[PDB]
Amino acid sequence: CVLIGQRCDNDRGPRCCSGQGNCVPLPFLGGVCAV
Repeated sequence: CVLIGQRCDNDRGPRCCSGQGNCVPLPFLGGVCAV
């Protein structure tokens, strides 16, 4: 799992650590873990 400010992707991975943040999807960066 990845941490806040690190990029993630909800479907493909990676995904945020359960106590980190929600993986908010981003246009081209896939997503990012944010609170």
